[PDB]
Amino acid sequence: GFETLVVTSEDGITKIMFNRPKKKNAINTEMYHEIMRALKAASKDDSIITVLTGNGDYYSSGNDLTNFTDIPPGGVEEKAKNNAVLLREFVGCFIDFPKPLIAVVNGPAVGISVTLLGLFDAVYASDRATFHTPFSHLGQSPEGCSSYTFPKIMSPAKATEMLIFGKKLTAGEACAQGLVTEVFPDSTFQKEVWTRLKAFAKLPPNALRISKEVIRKREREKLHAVNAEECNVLQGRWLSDECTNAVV
Amino acid sequence: ENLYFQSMGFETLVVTSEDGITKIMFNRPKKKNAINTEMYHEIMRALKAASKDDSIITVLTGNGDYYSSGNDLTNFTDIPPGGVEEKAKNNAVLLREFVGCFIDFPKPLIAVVNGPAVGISVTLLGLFDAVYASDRATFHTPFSHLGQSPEGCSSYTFPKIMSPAKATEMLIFGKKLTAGEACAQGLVTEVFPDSTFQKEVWTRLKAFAKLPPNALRISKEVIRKREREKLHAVNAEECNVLQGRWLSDECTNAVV
Amino acid sequence: FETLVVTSEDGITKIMFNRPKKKNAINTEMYHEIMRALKAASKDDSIITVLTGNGDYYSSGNDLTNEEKAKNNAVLLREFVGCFIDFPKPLIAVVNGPAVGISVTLLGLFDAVYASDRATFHTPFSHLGQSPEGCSSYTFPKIMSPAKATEMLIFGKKLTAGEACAQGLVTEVFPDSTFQKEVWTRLKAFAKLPPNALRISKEVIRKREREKLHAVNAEECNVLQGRWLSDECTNAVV
Ligand SMILES: [Cl-]
Ligand SMILES: [Cl-]
Ligand SMILES: [Cl-]
Repeated sequence: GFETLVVTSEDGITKIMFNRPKKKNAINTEMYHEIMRALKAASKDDSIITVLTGNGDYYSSGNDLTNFTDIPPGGVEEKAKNNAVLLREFVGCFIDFPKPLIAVVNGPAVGISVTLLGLFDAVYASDRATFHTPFSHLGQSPEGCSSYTFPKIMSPAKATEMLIFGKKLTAGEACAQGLVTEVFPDSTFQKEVWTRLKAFAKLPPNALRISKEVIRKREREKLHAVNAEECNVLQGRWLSDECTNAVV
Repeated sequence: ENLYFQSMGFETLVVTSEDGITKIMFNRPKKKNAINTEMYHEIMRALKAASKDDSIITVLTGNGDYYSSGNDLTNFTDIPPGGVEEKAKNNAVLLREFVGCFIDFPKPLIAVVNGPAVGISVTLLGLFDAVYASDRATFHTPFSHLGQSPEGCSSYTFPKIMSPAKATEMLIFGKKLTAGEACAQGLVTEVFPDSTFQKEVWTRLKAFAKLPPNALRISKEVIRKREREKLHAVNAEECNVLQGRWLSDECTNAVV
Repeated sequence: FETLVVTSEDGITKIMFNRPKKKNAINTEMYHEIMRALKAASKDDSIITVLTGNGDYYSSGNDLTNEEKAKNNAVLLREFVGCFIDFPKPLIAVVNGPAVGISVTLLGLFDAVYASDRATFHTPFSHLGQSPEGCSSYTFPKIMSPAKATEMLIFGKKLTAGEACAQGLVTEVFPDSTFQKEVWTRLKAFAKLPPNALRISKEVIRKREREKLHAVNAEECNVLQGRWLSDECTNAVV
């Protein structure tokens, strides 16, 4: 039983739903932990496929900034390391996920919830979805392996505008630039998507798991290495002059 | 060894060389150019020949309405005295050797896709230098439907070429693409209307052949050399995995 | 600067090719001046750095008014390219018009690239009996896809800005009349962003790739030095 997610599994599909609609599905410390437990569970269950999606109008507003409790006794420094270790571990869960992993993007997405899409196997989006990684505005560096994946996926010219200059994309833009697999009209979104997924689940289980493994195994060591770099850099930025300023 | 004069004769292929262009055509139109065991061998000999001849450029293309229906499933003779196990190793070794011929081909290599393409015939496009398609061409790699894993180096090339989000739908979930879709996703260089296809393409290729031969060969060599070791590794991994799949519960089932 | 105009304003260093009479062709001096200009912009107080051409042209590429000669040019080219590999701040191309040769290939190392609709991109190395450079042998296949990079690098096709944008070289295209306006507005905004964040973001993206790119550059230059001494290259130059 989870406090920030709703996890179901049926028809060979495990469905992980973000469930803090009141906060636009902001990811707080607890949800970081719960999403890992959930993914650990889905990796071992009898699902063919695993899906992430958001409850309500938002996919996710990304990392919850109420995580500025700042209360740890060891002040910013302890907090920054702890967050960095947590972030590393969290991203690693996506790098290692052995079964097909699919994002059903119901609405706007932000931050870590967008950068992790670079590690998904497919990504289906409503037309009222948008994609935004404004790390620079907050005096921060990129994460979720996006420093590596996004230039390869989008081309460097297009990735820059999004990661460095913090541009916001529409779903059509994100689909054209290779983040998003396909876009559907919002009124028919859920229907068209789940139909498609129900079909995919009827395909030969081990062929799907093994196909992905052949695609992903050789790249995981690189991605882990990117993740580690990204998180050390970020731990610095969190201690920074500019980051502190920028958050306001 | 394998020098030939104007044209080399084969049972499943037509191989000509003219205007500094060697042209390898699949010739089992009756079977939608399905690639049987013999054609695997013949395509290798043909490539070995084109690598050594005086062509500037090399082309693959199909005879008739199809580019290729991919691997011929009449290759379910199953007759080898050693059963499925011997058959599965033998096919793995062959596939490895075959794919490697594409990895190592030293001159510009171009696919002229006259019509539908399937399976190994599509995955190898990730190793071509250019790929020109008729609008009635389609591209399909349904390995999962057959309980199989990816090959042709597509496990590595297709995510880099198409982006993971787009490669997945084609390799894992077996979607079929139109030539417009394949062009947009980077597999295909360009699409032409079917009625003017042959004309526009061969004009373009006759021009390219007039370019400085060694510049072309060396340009490609600079682009390709550093990546061959990796591709050969991918190919080996893919074929070991596939050998397992061919022995599988699911694959056997899925084929029927 | 004899061949360039270098200004720095609003946290933006702007390096303009200035040989409009020669379609901004890049001669032996400009190679050196561009290096000094970058070394400067890397150290100054600009947030961003921009290249652009004066007049109608971005650059006609290496000025053909240019054994000892072939090694010297190889060493220079290697050193020049490296300056683009190593540039630590955001680096942006404002392509006012036609671009050619080295001036295009380097775009693979830029962070963003904005183009007027009367810009075109052309790398006809094969026509001149030459091999690729600017790290394009590595970057262009990855950016465009092998099937699209080949037609441009090996077969020397010329692209429109729309085509280049679709294939990933170019960030965006603007109508020529509004080009300068729209771009500089956009750049002025970017400059207002947190300076260190921007620098460090790029550093995280680029650092791990630099060693590779430098190796590519070296390999490209040794090959090219051979081509410069070639049967075919001499001929082709006519
Ligand atoms: Cl965190
Ligand atoms: Cl086979
Ligand atoms: Cl030079």
